Amino acid sequence: HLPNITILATGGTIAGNYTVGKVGVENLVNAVPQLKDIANVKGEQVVNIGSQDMNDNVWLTLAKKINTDCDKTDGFVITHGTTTMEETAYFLDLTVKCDKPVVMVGAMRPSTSMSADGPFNLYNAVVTAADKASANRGVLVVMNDTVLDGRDVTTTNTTDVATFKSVNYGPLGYIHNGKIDYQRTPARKHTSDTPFDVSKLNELPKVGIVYNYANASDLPAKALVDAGYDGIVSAGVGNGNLYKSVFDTLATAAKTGTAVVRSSRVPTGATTQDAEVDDAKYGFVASGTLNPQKARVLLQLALTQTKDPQQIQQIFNQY
Amino acid sequence: HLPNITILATGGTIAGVENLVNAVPQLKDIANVKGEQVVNIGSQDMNDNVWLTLAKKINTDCDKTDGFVITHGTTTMEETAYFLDLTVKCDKPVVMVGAMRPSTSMSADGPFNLYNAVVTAADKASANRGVLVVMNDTVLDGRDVTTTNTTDVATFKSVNYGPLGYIHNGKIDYQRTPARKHTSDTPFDVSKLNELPKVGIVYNYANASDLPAKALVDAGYDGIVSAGVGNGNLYKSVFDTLATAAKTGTAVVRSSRVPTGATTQDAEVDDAKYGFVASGTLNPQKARVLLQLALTQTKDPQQIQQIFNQY
Amino acid sequence: HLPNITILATGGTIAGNYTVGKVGVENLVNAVPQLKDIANVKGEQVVNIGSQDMNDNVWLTLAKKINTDCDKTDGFVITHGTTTMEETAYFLDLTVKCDKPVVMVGAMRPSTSMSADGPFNLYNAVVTAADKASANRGVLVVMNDTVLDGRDVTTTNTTDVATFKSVNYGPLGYIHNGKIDYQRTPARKHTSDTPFDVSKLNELPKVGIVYNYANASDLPAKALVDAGYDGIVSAGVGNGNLYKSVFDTLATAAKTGTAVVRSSRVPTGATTQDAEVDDAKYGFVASGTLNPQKARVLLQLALTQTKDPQQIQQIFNQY
Amino acid sequence: HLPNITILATGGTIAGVENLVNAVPQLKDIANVKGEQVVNIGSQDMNDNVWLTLAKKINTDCDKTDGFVITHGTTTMEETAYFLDLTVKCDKPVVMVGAMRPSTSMSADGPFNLYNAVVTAADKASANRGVLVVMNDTVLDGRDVTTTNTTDVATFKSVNYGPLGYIHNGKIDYQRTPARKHTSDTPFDVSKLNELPKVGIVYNYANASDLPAKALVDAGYDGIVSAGVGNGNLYKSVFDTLATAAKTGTAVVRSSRVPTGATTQDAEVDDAKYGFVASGTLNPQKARVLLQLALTQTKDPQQIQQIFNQY
Repeated sequence: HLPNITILATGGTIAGNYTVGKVGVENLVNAVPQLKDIANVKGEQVVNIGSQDMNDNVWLTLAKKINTDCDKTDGFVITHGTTTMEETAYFLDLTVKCDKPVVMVGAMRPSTSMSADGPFNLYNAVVTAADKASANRGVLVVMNDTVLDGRDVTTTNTTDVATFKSVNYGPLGYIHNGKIDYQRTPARKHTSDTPFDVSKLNELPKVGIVYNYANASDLPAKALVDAGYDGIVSAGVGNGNLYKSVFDTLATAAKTGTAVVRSSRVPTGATTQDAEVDDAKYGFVASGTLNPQKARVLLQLALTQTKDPQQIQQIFNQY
Repeated sequence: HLPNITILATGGTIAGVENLVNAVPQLKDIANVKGEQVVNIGSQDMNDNVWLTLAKKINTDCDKTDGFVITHGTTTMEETAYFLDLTVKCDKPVVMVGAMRPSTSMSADGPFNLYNAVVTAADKASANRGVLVVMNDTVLDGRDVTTTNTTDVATFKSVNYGPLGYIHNGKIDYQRTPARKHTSDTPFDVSKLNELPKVGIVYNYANASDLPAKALVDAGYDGIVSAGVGNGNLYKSVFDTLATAAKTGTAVVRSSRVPTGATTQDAEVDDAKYGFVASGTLNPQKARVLLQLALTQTKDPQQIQQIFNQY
Repeated sequence: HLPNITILATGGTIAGNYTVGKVGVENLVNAVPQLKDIANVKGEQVVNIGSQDMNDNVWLTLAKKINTDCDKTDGFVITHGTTTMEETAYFLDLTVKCDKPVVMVGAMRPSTSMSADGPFNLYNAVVTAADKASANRGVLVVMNDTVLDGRDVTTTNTTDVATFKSVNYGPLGYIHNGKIDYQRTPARKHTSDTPFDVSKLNELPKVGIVYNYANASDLPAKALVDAGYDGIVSAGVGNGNLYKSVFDTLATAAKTGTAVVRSSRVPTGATTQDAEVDDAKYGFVASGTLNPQKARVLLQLALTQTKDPQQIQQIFNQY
Repeated sequence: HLPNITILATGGTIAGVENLVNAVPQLKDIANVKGEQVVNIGSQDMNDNVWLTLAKKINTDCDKTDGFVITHGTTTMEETAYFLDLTVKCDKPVVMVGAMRPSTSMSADGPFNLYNAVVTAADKASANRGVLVVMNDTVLDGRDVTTTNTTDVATFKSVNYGPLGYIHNGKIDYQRTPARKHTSDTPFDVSKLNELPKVGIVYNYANASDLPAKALVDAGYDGIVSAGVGNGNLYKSVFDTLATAAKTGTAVVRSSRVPTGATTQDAEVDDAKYGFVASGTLNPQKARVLLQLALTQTKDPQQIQQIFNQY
């Protein structure tokens, strides 16, 4: 008996003698007949968008579908574009309550290009979803023969088939000849150990990201404050620092109850609480190792529970 | 005889500026150091005014010294290094240096960094390489150098093309030099400018608001740099507002939030259809430097894209 | 009350108004008076050698001393040269039975040089040895503000103060302002979960390393076989491959009961069992992620339990 | 008209050699490919005889083609690339390529690697850079290129000085070129040699046996490369036996088992007192290439160390 694995597709096909149908995920399965060696695969095309256009409603749709269909399968593989996979994967790492593996996969080369990375990445996502040892590690990304945790994983290069890395705390396991040697699991709470429950949510709190650089304008921060955003994530310089005019808009905003999270445009290392910035004085939250797009994911979900900066900081210390 | 080395400080000391030879006595063995305090700001508050001051200062003082060492906070040091890399016309060593640890803290990195930066500014071999950043025993070009970690002393890396040379026992083995045109091979001349074109940066992510991009278009900004997803792609509502900016007087440069790799021309977005420029390896803060200086010379996106291809 | 931390020194001082004494470790403590903020520190100079001359008898001395003095302290810091720290740290990761933290520290710059990395590295090793959360993670290396596991940790650069990295599975935690956020623990068995017991050993089985390259001579492998070595670790090309003449000497040797372990001169990734080499046919063992110097450490200890290639392979899969 | 490109295979096919244009039809759009099978060996069995054959072949055939692509197994590709980098005197592109995945395996990397290698061999811009290795969309110099992972398609990296250019949509943006002397700027001429000096490699570690080093001294080897601990240091009993070799007719090069960084002269070991040469950034297998070729010209350790300083 092989395990039953569902593939939920969000866009185009990452692999491509069969008749091509109307349905992307049906073509993908025919493209990779070796999947029959390892799994009973059923595909469902949940949505069809470019990853660059990923959004809150696809996240709510995905988490509810995994949580509803948990008992009907032994594991899930999600096909997803590479551009925002690290954001979906963390959203699902916080909101999926299903105890069986959830594995995200993508591809850096077109399925029709020479040396397409899609086929074998899918094969490896299936292996990983089928492995009993994959369970209870949170939501995973499988890319380039490597199992990565949904919180740490990020894209490091604009084109490399090896771009996906857990830049801070390393990967969970490597995949050789259909076998995984797992040597790590994320300590941070995930999945059924988080308080986040998206089951009845129709929308997510509005959270925007502003960038910090030399001579930064305050107009982007001002624009999000004027629209009454619930929160704002600062892509800070070095250890979460802010240009003067940006600092002063987000300081005012935190005083009117905007949640403000200091992250960093620097690609590795933590933005650490009251180091460079008196977070205590301003009502701000330090993101830790979460990059700006990841700190947005957690801040949205934090604002479903609480508006309190001190409560939001303890969430940023435990998830 | 030892080289004459001018230390320009931009903020706090990294070991004030007239005391650095006492603070690092070993400087006395490799150069005649003079110190000037050009400005005093935290690097997180770095601005066009400081850049304009630093370039005019070096360009004017080229004849008075054999080499410059600029002390600078780490947060925006990669921005200032590229601005000077394009605007400096002195072909003596200009070496930027800072410290990841406070001067008064245990195992402070500033003293040896300063020492190594003076070594680099005193080396003949350093001439004609462009503006350099010396951190953690390494010589890096101003175009490719960026900080990779929020706290690590080893943060500064040329993440796409690698370093120019490693420094060992006060000696540099240089094995590389930037091909991109720099200093006196660029047409950017800032001698008479008192302001720089307005260029802002917007972030791409899931469900990104168009409100930042729009805020910059309503302000009449001269340029907008997109920190795109993957290879310079744009969230739908962000793309819509930048497609309108680029037809309306706003040069639009696609860069990436991805910390390594080029945003390539016509690959992910039809740049020709939209009037957009691809940044290549320039991350967004670096793309902002080159876009400001391009817009002192041209608002034509075909000519801005030629500049993005040569510097 | 501050914790009681013992520093065991093996060589010179990594930090240096006090009178300098005869005893290296007494000078080190006076060099770093801030240690009094975090610990009651007692130093013992166990041996005084250069790390390049590290050897089996210092390993047996260190493991027995930690195991004997476990109840007398709350944690151990070992000062050690950088050149072979990654070998000592794994030997001690397999043989220490003490349940309190054991932390190795070193320095890439002379204590007398500008910007000496020693002082603050020692401070951080002490922090890490004093942290209750450090317990049950195996033997650790603390370098450049980073807690690394004794199995994965290796030196990556001949001079960089940041050289120490867990190249395959990432670090265990980062150290900011005297506080560690631990996000990983090694899955591989260590310390009190290994069967290795050095308590009554006077010596270790003889295990040598040979290098593989183009046109490699067999004379180094032959030389270890003639001296009757218990085992030989191959520093293989790519995935553990061997030059012809080296292959043929180690094949013969495994047939006369030499244990042969295929590692790789490649600095990251596993040498994987029957991939490139028919380990089954030759009686050879694949090292996994263990580099040649680390595979030597485990192979020595494997040969205290067993000479059987299949038993040695299961040890290489679990430690 | 398209460039004439000669593919020299050294073993199995990476997509036989006359069929590669059918196996990767898209080659037809960028070059006129001819294929020759020079040798057939696994790269783990690479030897001096193969090296001598490859150098003589390229040097002789320089006038018959516009560019060479050498297909080679990954295990020792960094050794062959540096040997040719020092011995080739053709100043047309010589590009080495291989594959981390079998030709018949899923998502095989060989076809695109081959395609990219031909792009690199066809590019004018590639000339005068030395012998190159193209893997995973990247152009790397033969001196610094090494494999960093036992299985990763992205394994090949210039780990000290970085790549020369990235390949995008069949186009190379070159931003770097090796300063170390290569090809027709080296004095190494292998046209008349039928063997190479005997150089062996020994490993340093805790409690290292002197028996390997001694085995090579008793065989009368011309050279021994130490893979040292840290910055080229030697285990006591290894040091003793190499101190005796260097006074007895055995050139001794200190390198490191550490996968990045230079072994620096006179830093950790008194090289002058002992007759030793420091390898710099050359890892031990690379140091072995340069030591063999140094010993075709000189057994003087002061002159061998000058060679280790220029190539």
